[PDB]
Amino acid sequence: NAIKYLGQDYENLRARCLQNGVLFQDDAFPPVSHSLGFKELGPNSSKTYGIKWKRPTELLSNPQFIVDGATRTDICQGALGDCWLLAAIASLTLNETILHRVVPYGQSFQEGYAGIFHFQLWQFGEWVDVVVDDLLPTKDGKLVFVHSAQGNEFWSALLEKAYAKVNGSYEALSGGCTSEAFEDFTGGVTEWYDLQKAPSDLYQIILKALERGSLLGCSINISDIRDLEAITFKNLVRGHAYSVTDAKQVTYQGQRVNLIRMRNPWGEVEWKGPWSDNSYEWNKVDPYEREQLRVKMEDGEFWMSFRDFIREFTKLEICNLT
Ligand SMILES: *[C@H](C(=O)OCC)[C@@H](O)C(=O)N[C@@H](CC=C)C(=O)N[C@@H](CCCNC(=N)N)C(=O)N[C@@H](Cc1c[nH]c2ccccc12)C(N)=O
Ligand SMILES: [Ca+2]
Ligand SMILES: [Ca+2]
Repeated sequence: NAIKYLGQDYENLRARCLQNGVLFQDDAFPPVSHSLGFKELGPNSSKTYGIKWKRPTELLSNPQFIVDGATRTDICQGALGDCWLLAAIASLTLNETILHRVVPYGQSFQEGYAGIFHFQLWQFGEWVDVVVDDLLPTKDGKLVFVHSAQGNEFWSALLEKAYAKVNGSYEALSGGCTSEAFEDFTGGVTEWYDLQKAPSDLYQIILKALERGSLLGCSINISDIRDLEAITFKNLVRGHAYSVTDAKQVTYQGQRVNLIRMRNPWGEVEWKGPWSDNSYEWNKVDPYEREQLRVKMEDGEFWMSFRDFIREFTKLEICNLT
């Protein structure tokens, strides 16, 4: 059994709120500016000024904790520099077992609802249960930070809030290391690869990692400072964490081509080179591979050849589960 962060007891708090006819408000991470941040999201900042804390049950008639699965499309970054955390959550969803350790089953906005949710994280050398109230930062009725493509879905928003909580505030999340998020979801072992020095068996390493349900993400280090833009010529975002979500081989004009699939945690802004959703390359693979693999959609997720991936990106991080 997970130990209670700060002694806060999810089921006890929930049953007591329901008995008392109230919705939970979290003393440990209250719905006030200090839970947003301290500087950029401080009490005297532009960003903070627009923000009102509202429950999904105040936003919508039918809020849902999970809709059509807890899946990577549910992870669409908002106005916070927490790409590294969101990339890890999207990777997490590909491993159903570790997903539902972090995201306990049986949580909802209907029967037993008392405005409190909980998540489990690997923190302080312990698996910890973390509670949150479901007050969320909103502006003009819309979530400011993470949201799902499914606008009535709230699990990822609540998980991001619980992760903010353990780190002190949402602002505390602005900038970080994907592998740090991977570890907090697994207690696993992280390693990283310098892609300009990729071992010759790197594609097999990625294949095996994905098969065992390890978490993988990737990034392009901005080397000069940002002095060729943040967005590259072929629509990649530098210094930005992407989730690695698949690796598959296609037969391209009778020749095997190793592909890798990645996802921008923005849920949009995709690679425009070979194997991108609209690329010609797909005209030349057999129709069955093309239909299994290519999804023509602005969803943040796209394919690159492994060759192009290693030239464009600089760093792969892999968290292996023990
Ligand atoms: C995530 C993102 O939201 O993209 C925007 C939509 C992205 O900003 C991000 O966090 N990227 C990180 C890795 C993902 C690929 C990344 O490249 N760097 C952060 C981790 C480095 C941690 N610091 C360290 N090891 N010393 C990062 O940028 N961290 C901070 C940078 C920083 C450090 N000191 C600073 C002083 C002044 C200004 C910035 C400073 C940060 N807070 O951004
Ligand atoms: Ca979903
Ligand atoms: Ca796409």
